[PDB]
Order: sequence, then C-alpha cells, then structure tokens
Amino acid sequence: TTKDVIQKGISVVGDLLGVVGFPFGGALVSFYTNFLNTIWPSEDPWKAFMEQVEALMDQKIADYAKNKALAELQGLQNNVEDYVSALSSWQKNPVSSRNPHSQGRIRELFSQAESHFRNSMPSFAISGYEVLFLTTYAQAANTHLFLLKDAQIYGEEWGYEKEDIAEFYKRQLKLTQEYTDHCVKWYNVGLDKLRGSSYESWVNFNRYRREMTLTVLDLIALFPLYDVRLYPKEVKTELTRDVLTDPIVGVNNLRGYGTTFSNIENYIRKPHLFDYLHRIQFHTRFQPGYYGNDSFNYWSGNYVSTRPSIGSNDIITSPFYGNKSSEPVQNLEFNGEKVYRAVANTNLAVWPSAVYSGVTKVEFSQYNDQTDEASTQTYDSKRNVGAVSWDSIDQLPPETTDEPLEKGYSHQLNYVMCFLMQGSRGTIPVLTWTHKSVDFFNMIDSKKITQLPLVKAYKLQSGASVVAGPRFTGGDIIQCTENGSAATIYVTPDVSYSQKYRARIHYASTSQITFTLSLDGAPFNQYYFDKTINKGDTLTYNSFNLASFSTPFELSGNNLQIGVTGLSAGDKVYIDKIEFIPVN
Repeated sequence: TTKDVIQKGISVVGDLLGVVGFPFGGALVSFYTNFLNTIWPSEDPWKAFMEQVEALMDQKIADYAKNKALAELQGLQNNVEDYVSALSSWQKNPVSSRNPHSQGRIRELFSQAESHFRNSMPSFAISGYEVLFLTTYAQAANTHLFLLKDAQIYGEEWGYEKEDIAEFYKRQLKLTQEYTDHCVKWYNVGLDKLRGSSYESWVNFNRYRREMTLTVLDLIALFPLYDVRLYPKEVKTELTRDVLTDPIVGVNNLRGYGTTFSNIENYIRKPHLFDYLHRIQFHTRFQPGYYGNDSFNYWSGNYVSTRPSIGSNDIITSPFYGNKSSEPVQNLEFNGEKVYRAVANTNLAVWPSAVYSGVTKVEFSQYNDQTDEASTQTYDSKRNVGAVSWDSIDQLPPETTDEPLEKGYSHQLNYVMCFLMQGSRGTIPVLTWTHKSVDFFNMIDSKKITQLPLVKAYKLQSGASVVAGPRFTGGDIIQCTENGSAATIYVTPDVSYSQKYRARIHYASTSQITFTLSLDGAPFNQYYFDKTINKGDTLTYNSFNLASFSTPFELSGNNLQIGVTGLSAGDKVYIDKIEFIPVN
C-alpha cells in the first residue's frame, strides 16, 4: 500500500537531482511540467500524503485542520500553475518581446505565489498535528524554496529592483534553515513515538523511518543546492543513506515469535564507510511437515561480503547470521552487477499446535552498466517453494515508469542479514538498500560543481569514525577527535588536461581549525577555518559551515587526504562533504 505517494516522493527527488544548482532554462521548464503533473495536479496527492502518515502513526488529523490545509493547497496550486505558464512563455520568447508590461505580469505572478506560500505554511504545522502534516509540509516547503531561487536567476530580466532580489535571497536563507530544522525535529518526535519492544513495533518503526526518508529526508537534503549564488553551475551530488525494506515473512501474525525490537535494531548495520554488495552465501534448512507431504526447505542463515569504495580492493566479510546450513550451501556473486530488484517466495507448514514459515526462493534482478545488460540470479531452497509474497518494487518503486526497470530503478541491494525468531521457530531476512545516485568512481566533473561525501572514503585514520548523520545531509558524517590525518578518498578526474579547481568544505567544529589537503601523500592546500559550534551542542542546520580554500589546484593524483589540526582535548570536528569547483 501507499506505493503511489512513495513513487511520487522518489520521482521528485530523482528529477530534482537533475536541476540542482544553477540549471539551464530548458531543463528548469521541463522539470516544472513534470512537477506540476506529479505533485501539483489536484488535491489527490495532498490527501494521500496526509493519509500516509496517519497510517504510519495510527492517528488522524482533525477534520477542520485537514480541510483548511486542503483549501490552502487548492489556492497554492493555481499560483504555481499561473506562474509556470508565464515562466514557460518567458524562456521560449525572444529577448525582443520583453517589454515593461510583460515583465510586470511575471513579477506579480511570482510575488503572489511566494507570498501565498509564507502565509499558508503555518496551516501544515498546527499544534498537535506536526508529525501527521510532515510529508505535506515537506512537499510545500520544497516548492516554496524551489520557487524562491527563480528570483536570483530571472530577477533582473523581469525588471525587479536590486532591493527586491536581495529581500528574496535573505528570505530564502532563513527559510532553508527553518524548514530543514522543522522537518528533522518532528521526524525524530515521530520516530521515538514508535519505539517498542515487539517485533511488530520494529516493523512499524522501520516503515516510518524508511517512508519518511524517501518523502521527507531525501528532499530536505537538496534545499541548500537551490542557492544559485553559492552554486552558480549545475551540481553533481548523491544520497548515501541506507534504507531497510520490510522483513520477509511468510505469515501476517507471528503469534509472539517475532524477533524482539532490540534484537533487530541493535544488530542492523551501524554508521559505516560506503560499500557495495559483493557476495552472498545462502544457508538452507529442512522444515518437516507434520504429514511429510507438506515439508519445505528454507533460507536459514547467511554470510555477506561487500567491497569498499573505489581505492581499496580488500573485501569485507560479515559474521555469520542465523542458522548453519543442513543443506548444500548456495553462493551468488555480484562483482560489477547492480541488484535493482528482489522478489521472494515464502511457504508455511501448519502443525497441530504450531506454524512454521520461511523464505524458500529469492530472484535477484541485476544490471551490468559496463556490458549494458540485465539478467537474474536466484536462490532456490529446492523443496516446496510455494508462491511469491514479497517484491522490493512495492517498497522501493522506480524513479521513472517511463524507462525499463534496469534503467529507471531508484535503489540497489547493499546488505542482507538473517535474524532468528524466538523459540527456534525460523528465520527472518532483512535487506538494506542504497540510492542509485551513488557514483562508484567518485568522478570529478569538469563542467559542474562536484559534491563528494566523506563516507565515500576508503580509509579512515587517527581515530576518525563514521557517525550518524544529523538527518539533513542525505547520509552519515565523519567525526574527528584527534589532530592528524582523518580520511583518504580516491578521486577520478573526468578529463585528461590540466583543469584547475577550487575546493570547498562542509563541516562543523568546536574550535578554529586547520584543514590540510594532500594528493598521493603530498600537501597542496592548507587553510584556516572558523569554529561553528560549542562543545556538547547538538547538530542543527546552522551548526555547519561551507568554506573555500584560497588557492586553486590540479588533480595530479587520485588519493585525496584531508587532515585536521588545532584541536584541543575535548574538541570535535564533523566533516560532511568536500566540493570541487571547476576554475580557469
């Protein structure tokens, strides 16, 4: 269920990934048309976003609050549509038909929409309904900010006063912070409200966490890239966060046997450097049926192997998960394959006073971007397979239903982990996924501003570690507690010639610090950076600073090392991303 809103959520983020930073006019208009068809066609999507959280929370919005929200939204739709048609005409029409009279038409259309947004926002955040309005607020907030940046692109062409464009920009800055912070605060409120002790508690908890990531968290991660002044070129970026699909189970009610909340949540993958699915070792066991004829084999346990980020080749192999095989082991290898789908079969045996159920078959859809070919790999228990009951596509829809799945998919398989039920009753598999936007090669684009998340590093040092992200950066971050090296990340230059770059860093620090950059062990850039937080502060939007290094440089190597100094006992530095700006 709710796949509709999930698809819309996924698609918008996927489309925005193409118009982030300073977009070219044609691209901006194209975006806007899909945007209007997806998010702003009628009241249906908005109604579905409210129902979505109501379902996750098992609570309802007071009818009056629901109706007012929908009323505001009808009005905002007209404002957006009227605006887009005018913008579309403006781009299309030559720099001749631009008379003072048409300029005033577009200026007032724009002023109306922007103003209507600021006025309406509070309606999506009424006291007591903050969490339930989250996806609605997130989508409305996004529209407001995306709309705002247009004033910095076309402001002068439209004949706006210098004062007007500037007023819009300050307003954009303030709202980027507020909207981001509002979303994280209420996101967390909702998350804590769902923490329980039962297996059923964890499924709900995790479903909320995944759905809020796809519709809210992924979106707010893009907000900063709408600043066309800081990002005067197109931006190459990616989302590095993990999402866990619902557990694969044969029965709807496990009658108390489900793995406890703590035995799941405390054991899922913790903040780690980015990696990719390399190999899976399937363990099978025999489940006897009370009458023999109803027996079946099932997936009892597993081993998983991942390969690190580019720059390192040593394979990481997981501890054993679940139960050892009673049957012959099955191994599937994925080196250079992207698993974009997983479809599973389950089966059950009804005993006089017990029910036994397990995953009997798993078909993986893979795509090889090198040899531009899709294919499948499957796990088969070999005995009494039953029927398909679980499809990843229901939880992780494609970015586009236009192209074939091997092209339009939104996520790939990263991890597999088997949990044991209570009372030796069976196995529960849990799958972890990563976003499609992740570039394996860590490629530095010669025409765009490239954002490199630090989690893409292949080596941490001097006691640097991966820490849970503040929920608004699209992934995790690096924590530095000691003076010295911190991370080594492998970089792939896209051009052969001596292209020069400027580097920018997105960080948070308890003290004034010095960042040093080295290529293949040789220092090339060193600079001074401001303190952004006090010891013990929690990380919100304003905790981070984006600062440039003075001198330009060439990519005369691949191994980028970031070093930190100037820390005192108790000081902490958090690194989110390193950016590259193509310069002449």
